This record gives sequence, C-alpha cells and structure tokens, in this order.
Amino acid sequence: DVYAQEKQDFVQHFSQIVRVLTEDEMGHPEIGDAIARLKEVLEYNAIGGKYNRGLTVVVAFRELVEPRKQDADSLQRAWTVGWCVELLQAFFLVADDIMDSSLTRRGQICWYQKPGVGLDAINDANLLEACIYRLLKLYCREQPYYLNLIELFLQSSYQTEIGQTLDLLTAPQGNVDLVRFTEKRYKSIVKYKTAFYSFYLPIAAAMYMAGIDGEKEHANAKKILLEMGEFFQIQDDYLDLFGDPSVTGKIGTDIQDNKCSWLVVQCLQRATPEQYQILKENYGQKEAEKVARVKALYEELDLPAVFLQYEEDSYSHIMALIEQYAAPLPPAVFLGLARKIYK
Amino acid sequence: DVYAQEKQDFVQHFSQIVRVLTEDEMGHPEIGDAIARLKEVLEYNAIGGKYNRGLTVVVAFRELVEPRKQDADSLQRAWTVGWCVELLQAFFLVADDIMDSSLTRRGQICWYQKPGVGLDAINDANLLEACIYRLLKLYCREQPYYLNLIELFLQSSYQTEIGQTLDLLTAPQGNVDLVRFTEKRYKSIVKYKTAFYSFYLPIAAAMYMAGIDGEKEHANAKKILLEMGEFFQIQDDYLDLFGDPSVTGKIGTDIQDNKCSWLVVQCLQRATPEQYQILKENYGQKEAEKVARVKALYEELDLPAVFLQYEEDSYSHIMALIEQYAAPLPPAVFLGLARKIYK
Ligand SMILES: Cc1ccc(-c2cc3c(N[C@H](Cc4ccccc4)P(=O)(O)O)ncnc3s2)cc1Cl
Ligand SMILES: Cc1ccc(-c2cc3c(N[C@H](Cc4ccccc4)P(=O)(O)O)ncnc3s2)cc1Cl
Ligand SMILES: Cc1ccc(-c2cc3c(N[C@H](Cc4ccccc4)P(=O)(O)O)ncnc3s2)cc1Cl
Ligand SMILES: Cc1ccc(-c2cc3c(N[C@H](Cc4ccccc4)P(=O)(O)O)ncnc3s2)cc1Cl
Repeated sequence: DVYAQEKQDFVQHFSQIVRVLTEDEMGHPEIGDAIARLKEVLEYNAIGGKYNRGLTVVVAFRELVEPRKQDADSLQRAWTVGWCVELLQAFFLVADDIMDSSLTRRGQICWYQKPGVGLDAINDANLLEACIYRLLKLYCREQPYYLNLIELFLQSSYQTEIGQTLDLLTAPQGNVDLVRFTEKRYKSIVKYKTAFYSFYLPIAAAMYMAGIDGEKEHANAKKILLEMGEFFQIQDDYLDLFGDPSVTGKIGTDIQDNKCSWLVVQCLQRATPEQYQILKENYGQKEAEKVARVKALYEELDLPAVFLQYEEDSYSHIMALIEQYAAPLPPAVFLGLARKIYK
Repeated sequence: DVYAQEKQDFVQHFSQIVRVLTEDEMGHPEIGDAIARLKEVLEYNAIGGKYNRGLTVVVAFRELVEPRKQDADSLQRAWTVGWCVELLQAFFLVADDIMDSSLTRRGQICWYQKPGVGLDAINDANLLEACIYRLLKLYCREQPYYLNLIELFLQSSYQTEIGQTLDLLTAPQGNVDLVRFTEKRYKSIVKYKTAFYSFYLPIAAAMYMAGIDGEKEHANAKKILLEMGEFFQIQDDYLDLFGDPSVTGKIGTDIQDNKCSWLVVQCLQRATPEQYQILKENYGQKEAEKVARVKALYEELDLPAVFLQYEEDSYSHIMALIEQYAAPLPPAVFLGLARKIYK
C-alpha cells in the first residue's frame, strides 16, 4: 500500500503539528493553562485512528504533482493539510459522542466521559475545528490555493453538520419510527454526513494544492468520490452486524441505537406486514433476544446475499465512473481508494 | 443614538438573511427537513438581544466610508456582516448555555432546555457558526476584503474559545477554589472570552469593508477597543449584584455560580484571613443567606465605592487612548461606543 509506506512520516509530523499550535505560550504567558488543555485535547482525540482520510491527502498530492515541484516545504504542507482533515474528523467525533451518549471510541473512554471533562468537551471540540484554520494560516497563507482550502474545509464542515441534522431528525433515539427510514433519506444522510468529508474533501484538497482548481475537474472527481462514500458506509452498516468482530475491530450496536442503517432500509423494502411488526417490536431495544430476533429476520430475508449482489453492482459502477470522469487525473488516484474499501 | 435609528433596517434585513440561508431547498429537495430545522435555530437564537455588536458594524461603516461609496449593495453587505457578528454571538451562547447548565437566556427557555432539542443543540450551535461563512461567500466573495473578513471571524472564534477554556479551568462549578481567582487571570479571561469579539471584531469588520486593512491601524483600534471591553465586563459584574434588576434587565447569579467576577477578585485583594474564610464558606452556594452574606461583605469592604473610582479612572484612560490611537479614524467611531457603555 502507497498508504502503509507514508504512514510513518505522517504520524511523526503530528509532534510538530502540536509544537506549533502550542507555540504562543512563548507569545502570551497569560493563556498557558488553556494551551496545556488544548495539547491534551489534540493528543487524546487526533491520535488512535487508521488516518485513512489524512494519508489520502498526502498520497494524492504525490500522484498529482510532477516530482520536480515536490520540495521539502511542499511535503510539509501536504502533511499539515492531511492532519487538518484528521482534526476536522476529531472535532465531529468528540461532538457526535456527546450527542449519541456513546461510551467508547477507537476502543477508548470517549473524551466527554473522562473525569473532569464532561460538557467542557463542547469547547474542546470547537478548539479542534479552530486548529484547522490556524494550521492553514501558518503553513499555506502565502500559497495561491490558500482561500480555496479555507472554503473547502468550511463547506465540508457545513455539509457534515447538515447531514448530522438530517440524521438526528430521522433517528430520535427513544423514538422507534421506521416510516422515516427510506432509501432516498438513507442516501442523503450518507452523502452529507460521511461522503463529502471522507472521500471528496481529502482528494479535493490535494487537487487545489496541485494547481487543479477548475470547477469541472472538481465536479468530475466529486461524482466518483461521493459514490465511493455511499458504498463505504453501506459496507460499514453490513459489517456492524455480520462483520467478524476480530476482523472489523468493533462490535455493532446499530440495532440497539435505532440507526437508519442500510440493513433496516432494505429489510423494510422487503418485509410483509407480519415482519414489519416483529421489527417494530424489536428494533431499538437493548435486550439481546430482541436483537438476535432482528439479525435472524435480516438472515431469513437473505440480506447478506442482497449485499454481495450490491457489492458486485457497486464495483462495476465505480469502475465505469472512473473510466468516464477520472481524466485528466491519474486513474490511480481513485483506484488506490477503491482498493482500500473494496478490501 | 445613531444606533436607535438604523435598528429598524437591521432587524428587517434578518428576514432576508434567513430567506437566503434556506434557499437551497429549491436546490436540493433531499435536505429540506434539515433546512426547516436550521430556520427554527436562527429564528429562536439570533433574535431577541439588543443587537449592539451587529449595529456597531453598520454605524462604523457609515462613519468610515465617504458617502459616495455607500450604494444600496454596500449597505446590504454592512447589514449582512453585522448579522454575521450576531450569529457568532448566538453560536457561543447556545453552546455556553449547555456547558453552564443555564435555564434561561434573554428571559426565554435556553434552546437546549426545549422539549426534543437537548444535546442536539450542539450541532445546532455548529450550524450557526457555519452560517457566518455561507453569508460571507454569498454577499462578499467578489469583494477585495473577502479573505480579510474570513480570517477575522475565524481568529475571533479562536480567541473566544481560548477565553472559554481559561474560564472553565479557572471556575469549575462544584469546586470552590479562590486561589486561581487573580487580577492577571480575570483580565486574560475578559480579553479573550468577551473583548475581542464584542469590541474589536465589529469595528475591525467595518475597517476592512472600508479599505482600511493596515496592521498599525488595526493594532491602534485594538488597543482602544480591548480596554473598552475590559471596562464593559467589569461593569457587567458590578451590576450582576448591585444593578437595579428592573434597570439592567436581569437578576445576578454570579455568586451562586462561583464566577471569577471582578467583585470577588477585588474582595480577595482586600480581605483579612477571617474574611477569606467567611467567603470560602459562602461563595458558590445556592442558599440566599450565604449569598446575602457575601453581598454584605462586599458592602463592608466598600466595593461600590472601589467601582465608582475605577469607573472614573477608566473613563480618563479610554479618552487618552482615543486621543492617542484613534487617528486617522473619526474619534466618533470610538466615542459612540464609549457612550453606549459608560451610560
Ligand atoms: C477515505 C477512506 C476512509 C476510510 C477507509 C477505511 C477505513 C477502514 C477501517 N476503519 C475503522 C472503522 C471501520 C471498521 C470496519 C469497516 C469500516 C470502517 P476505524 O479506522 O477504527 O475508524 N477499518 C478497516 N478498513 C478500513 S478502510 C479508507 C479510506 Cl481510503
Ligand atoms: C480497485 C480494486 C477493487 C477491488 C479489488 C478486489 C476486491 C476483491 C475482493 N473483495 C471482497 C468482496 C468483494 C466481492 C466481490 C466484488 C468485490 C469485492 P472483500 O475482501 O470481502 O471486501 N475479493 C476477491 N477479489 C477482490 S479484488 C481489487 C482492486 Cl485493484
Ligand atoms: C459592543 C457593545 C456591547 C454591548 C453593549 C451594551 C449592552 C447592553 C445591555 N445588554 C444586556 C446585558 C447587559 C445588562 C446590563 C449591563 C450590561 C449588559 P443584553 O442586550 O440583554 O445582553 N444592556 C444595557 N446596556 C447595554 S450596552 C454595547 C456595545 Cl457598543
Ligand atoms: C463618551 C461619553 C462617555 C460617558 C459620558 C457620560 C457618562 C455619564 C454618567 N455615567 C454614569 C456613571 C459614571 C460616573 C462617572 C464617570 C463616568 C460614568 P452611569 O449612567 O451610572 O453609567 N453620569 C453622568 N454624566 C455622564 S456623561 C458621556 C459621553 Cl459623551
């Protein structure tokens, strides 16, 4: 993996990301305590994922820029903008975990659940967002793509927040209503909440850093990447339930949490009224036998089969989209991602 | 008041602020529900203050720009950037109210306390922030000061978030510790949490909109405005306790809430160890006789007197700062504000 390789240089750079964000203690003694706190927030919430989103910025930059324009300072900025994507994701996660009342994240006590943090985690999350724009000013203010990157991050923020709204309206935890759980609505949530920031944002960042600022180029890439994003989340939802937990790295609570998961959406498109009721009974309760009872119903409606067929059709559709819309980017940009997620 | 006058045209523009932020329903049917929710958030959280911060943008614009360059579209943008300041403040308030566990804001149930909102208010607050940048793109993307305004709003956000951090570290509600309640520390909290966004931001916005982008100009104005901000909050703290409630428009809970208020800071600079204890006893409890007991101790240390002297010294200092640092802005820019707050 072009990823496996650059992962070292990416995580080492984090040390510097922090040094700089905390350098204004030398500036202003007054605010030191606050900066100490900011250090703690970064160290706890930005480390511990697989850094797929961040690395994608660096990998795409290497693939998009003639090697002659890849000097030490250019790579410094690719590293930094990748970290900016991870910090956006960290901001969303800290805040999503408060709102969902989640207990663990990346197999670790969620930040807001730590002794002496609680709802202070809201300000903490706001700082994480701020840090994106601090890094962009510190590393990219002199660059011709500076404004392009600010607009991208801000738009990405807005698209995600919109998705979060739509989700919260659709799945009030403590309110088992399946009538709002439709394909149209599932697709929209994924597009706004996950797909823009996870697939479009990091590639679009690399494109601007490479002098590829054209609206048609970005539209074309967007068409490919939002569809990759759709498949990714659908696979996320399949494997929450049917995923081997030692393989995935997690055990799925989507059923207990009354999620608008691809699985229930398909289940509802297929059920007879008898079956609608068994689900209406069991979907969104914590009881292990009322959760075995949905899994069994999913199984009896051969949804693992429905998924395998969707995974085949989806693979064909992505490859056609890459043929049509990749040019004049190296198809490798897209193919590298398509291989991480169809793995 | 140059304020009393333009207040009409400001509040009427809000209707349009909303129309535009909700116009992408025509764009995207999919996200309609979310946009409905966004409308509700704006209507509830942006309306109902005195719009001092927003109006200051409009008033300062009129005073700074030769009347020949004040066309219909220029005033549209002044209105919009004023609303952007109010939306920043609304974002901070919705989030601060969750973190403080406050029950009412502008004599109204805090948003997060409304049936069916709760911690969803966190995403709501994020949308309010987003809306700033949407409005700036929609009204100012073609203008030469566009980037200047994005950087200002983002920096203002960061300064405020830092202040919030410092405050939360200093005043853990449920932790009566008075040793961290020092003048140095009180001053820092005010500067970062209140003064930048409330005094510097709206004037600095008007300055950029007027082609006044120079670093020395902005430094000079900042020197005046951060000191106005310091006095404002000190008066806020005095009147929380000694303010006539029918005059102010609020009854003060600073004592119950273990706030780092100017009052306790002065109280601590003055108390004998006997008095340190009576306070250490009574500061931060909800009991009306352990709150009468602090008020009485403040009184016995003649703090209303200490304030009156501070208000005189502060007035002299601001007027000297305006003589020195106003040029080449119309001193009226500063004097109009100085009169709203020394009222
Ligand atoms: C843009 C992009 C986004 C995500 C990925 C991948 C993520 C991920 C993963 N992620 C874990 C979550 C997850 C588990 C199982 C299935 C999907 C996601 P985690 O790193 O702990 O969040 N676990 C196994 N494989 C993968 S591939 C790859 C790309 Cl190119
Ligand atoms: C860009 C790209 C995309 C996909 C692949 C391959 C994926 C895959 C696979 N994937 C399994 C699932 C799958 C079944 C059918 C069609 C695609 C994926 P899994 O390991 O469970 O994700 N199982 C056998 N063979 C393959 S080859 C290879 C590349 Cl170069
Ligand atoms: C930049 C700036 C910021 C604030 C003000 C003023 C605010 C305010 C007020 N505000 C109320 C709060 C407040 C009450 C008493 C004393 C200070 C503030 P509220 O509008 O409900 O937040 N109540 C009486 N007078 C005032 S003057 C003026 C400016 Cl020129
Ligand atoms: C720019 C400017 C600033 C201040 C003033 C004035 C304020 C004030 C006052 N203020 C009272 C308090 C005060 C006492 C001493 C010095 C300044 C303010 P209050 O209404 O309680 O805020 N009480 C009598 N007279 C005055 S004149 C006038 C302007 Cl043209």
